[PDB]
Amino acid sequence: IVGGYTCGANTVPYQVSLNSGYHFCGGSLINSQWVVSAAHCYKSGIQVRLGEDNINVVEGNEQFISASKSIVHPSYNSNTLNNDIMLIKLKSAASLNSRVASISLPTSCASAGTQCLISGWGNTKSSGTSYPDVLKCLKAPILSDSSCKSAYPGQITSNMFCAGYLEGGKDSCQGDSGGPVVCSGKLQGIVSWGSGCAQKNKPGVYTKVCNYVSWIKQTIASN
Ligand SMILES: N=C(N)Nc1ccc(O)c(/C=N/CC/N=C/c2cc(NC(=N)N)ccc2O)c1
Ligand SMILES: [Ca+2]
Ligand SMILES: [Cu+2]
Repeated sequence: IVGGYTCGANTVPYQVSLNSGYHFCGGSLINSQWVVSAAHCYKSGIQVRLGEDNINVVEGNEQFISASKSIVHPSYNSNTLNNDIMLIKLKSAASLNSRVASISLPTSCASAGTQCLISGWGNTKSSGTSYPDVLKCLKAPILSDSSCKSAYPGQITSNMFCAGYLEGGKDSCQGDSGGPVVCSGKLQGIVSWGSGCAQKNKPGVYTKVCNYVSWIKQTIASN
């Protein structure tokens, strides 16, 4: 997260860190046994880490649970990143409490202008590199589809939306990948892609979660 702020320990209870010996992606807990992330975050041997703030220090509220199965969206295209969403099932159900909680799925899509909360342990520099140990937060508005498409001609599909600032300076970045974009207590987006970080006229692009609720629910009900 570039140009954001320190969230505060466990203030984003649904935020998870996907670990394969090191943090490599964010994720969102949607129930005691499932996590939603980006398909481009796929890899084997994933351990889901819940209740995390400083990912390099055991602070007392963590729950480390290995993933038993990963399900990449049936239509995920790694070249265009269309349908950049993946479900991860935990080998054991997480113990839900005030610091480890699930985030609700949307009942309807959000609109341009809606203020949302984006979070993650990704790079904090627009130029250069610096990874934080504690969770970072950024409040940002969803941008109109027209402005998004104008920012990225020929690349924005109906399963994507832009959020952030066209002026730059505040955006998601490498490491935040797969993380949440929550608006009014609902998971509306997943950190998917962009061009560089916090660059002018290059806002972050996110997977439009509302288009996948049917698939998520049906998949969870049978796995
Ligand atoms: N675990 C692997 N080895 N795979 C892996 C997993 C996740 C990964 O992301 C990558 C690799 N990522 C390359 C860089 N992605 C930047 C990026 C930018 C933004 N936003 C922006 N405002 N530009 C959002 C998301 C992003 O990923 C490789
Ligand atoms: Ca920790
Ligand atoms: Cu990436």
